[PDB]
Amino acid sequence: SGFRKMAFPSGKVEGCMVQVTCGTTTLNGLWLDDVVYCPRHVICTSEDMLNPNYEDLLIRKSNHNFLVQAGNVQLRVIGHSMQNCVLKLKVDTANPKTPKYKFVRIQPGQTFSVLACYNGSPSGVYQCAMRPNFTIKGSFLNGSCGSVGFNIDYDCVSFCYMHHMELPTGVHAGTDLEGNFYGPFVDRQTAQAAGTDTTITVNVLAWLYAAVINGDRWFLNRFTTTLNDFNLVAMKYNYEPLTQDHVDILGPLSAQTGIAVLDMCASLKELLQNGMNGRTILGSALLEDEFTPFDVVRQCSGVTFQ
Repeated sequence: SGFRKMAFPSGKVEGCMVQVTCGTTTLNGLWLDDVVYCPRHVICTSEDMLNPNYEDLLIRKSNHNFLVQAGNVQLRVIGHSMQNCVLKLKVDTANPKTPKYKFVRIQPGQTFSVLACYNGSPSGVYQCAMRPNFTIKGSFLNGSCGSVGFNIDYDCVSFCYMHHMELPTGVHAGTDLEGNFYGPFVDRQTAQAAGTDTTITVNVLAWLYAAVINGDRWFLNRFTTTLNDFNLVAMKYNYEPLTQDHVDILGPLSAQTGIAVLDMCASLKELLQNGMNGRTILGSALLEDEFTPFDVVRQCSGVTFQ
């Protein structure tokens, strides 16, 4: 028993991280088959970032202007193209450590593992949610761009995120592996607004279910409620509206605990209107929304990968 914020094992993605240098700009790339993927602002000087014309900046760059390094070994670049905000560098050598992989664009409120990397080398792994406002709350120092987000299913790595930037508020923005930003963000050094950071209601309920499973059920009250009455309270607390799709998704957690989804909603409502009175839930003093129902299930059934 016990319940923890848990990353996927990182081995399969470790084997894919390289360093990419163009001029005197360095960041991380992802090497899959005979293609290296990296943030296109590898071609920018600090001065360029204020108002870049990526198409014009790219014209001045040839294959040999891109230095891709995998350990002590230099990869030969035989082709380059921009796809949205990512650069694709074709190399003469397929990555021999290429795992089975997919590129997936995730939904607001889904979770993924980040392998934070510096100079093509892994520093650490942590679990993030794509926030409703399409930011993530990561740990990213200078050089961390091109670090990727992923999920694993048995032997298949689903890549969903590449890190491109920090907003003046110190949350994080980036792209899928087709180079499309999550949210309205652009790869330019101008002032950008995230929008209201709403809570992932379905994830909070999943996490309450996790607690009950782990004997932490002090917050269970005597009441029930209705979807519309719950949501009226949700909106007031910047909680995402709960829908029947979300109720459906919590079904297995409902089934296991014998606690109906709407009874848990009434517990949640009471927690919002009364706070925690200095108590904790799974060792937290606030409501956690970075666990999905799938996450909770996966943990409590001990799903494995290889």
